[PDB]
Amino acid sequence: STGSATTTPIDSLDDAYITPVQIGTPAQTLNLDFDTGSSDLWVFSSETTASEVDGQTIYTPSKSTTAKLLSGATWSISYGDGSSSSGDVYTDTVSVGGLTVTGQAVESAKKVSSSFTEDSTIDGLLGLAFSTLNTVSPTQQKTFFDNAKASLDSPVFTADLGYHAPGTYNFGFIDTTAYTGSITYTAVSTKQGFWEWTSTGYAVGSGTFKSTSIDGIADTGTTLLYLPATVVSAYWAQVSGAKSSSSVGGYVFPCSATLPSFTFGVGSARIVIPGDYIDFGPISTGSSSCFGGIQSSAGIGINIFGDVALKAAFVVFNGATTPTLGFASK
Repeated sequence: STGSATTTPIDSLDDAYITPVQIGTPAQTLNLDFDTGSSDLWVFSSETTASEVDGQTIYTPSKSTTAKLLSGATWSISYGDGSSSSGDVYTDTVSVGGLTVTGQAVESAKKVSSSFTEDSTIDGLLGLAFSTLNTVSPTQQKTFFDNAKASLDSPVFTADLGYHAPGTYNFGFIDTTAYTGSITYTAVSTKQGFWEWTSTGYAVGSGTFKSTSIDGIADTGTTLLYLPATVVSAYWAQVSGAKSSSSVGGYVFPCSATLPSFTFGVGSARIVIPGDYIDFGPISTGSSSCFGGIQSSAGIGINIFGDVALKAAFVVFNGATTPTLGFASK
């Protein structure tokens, strides 16, 4: 089997992407944030504290003839950005772009933190990291991909995120029309439960490539590109007037600037992030100070190849017995 679904930016900055997901019988369609950095499929629901729901579409398990309470199971997750959610668990039928999993754990939120409430466009998350990170207790549950894998034509999914435009998540096949050149594959460590890999280096604008190993995670659920302070300083040094602002929470730059590109290495291959992908707009409405899309990972504890990086590539998440990651230009 295969599946193919369009993923759409939630706003004009590509702060996140939503993908429609069918849950239950009859189908209840929710727009979920596909997140290769976590491993829980959780949704706003009829059980979510009413004051914490503000415009989201909810899953109502009592209206699904295939929903079953997973007795005794609870979940609770906290994300790198400080947001969180928790609740109980149902199993139900879940379909993405024509690909159906029966008995998928659907984690129903009883509580969500303010950042979730305040984002009306995201109805929940669909985790695509390794199932070892799933938070369901006392019996850990499998991700949608893990459940689907054996049925897929090939045990893979691909992320093709757009810049200020829709893109695609495919399951079970590689669309050879969706990229240019070849896909370069690179080793993955699953030791921390992430799609963790090592970039071979970087360049800033038309500058020379610096060969250096940068371990980090391919994370569709993180907006920005978080890299070591040395790398980030080298980038922003090429933007007149750019500076790190403790008050704002990272590098800012004059909105009048033209940003240089940023290149990262995948083996001997190179992925070029155009300068415009690195612009996240005014820090507050009407400001001429703009927020940068490349930020330091110092104090995160890990480097994160988030959407800023991934949307410059066609990315293969290869869930073979030994997982690997592939990157192609597009």
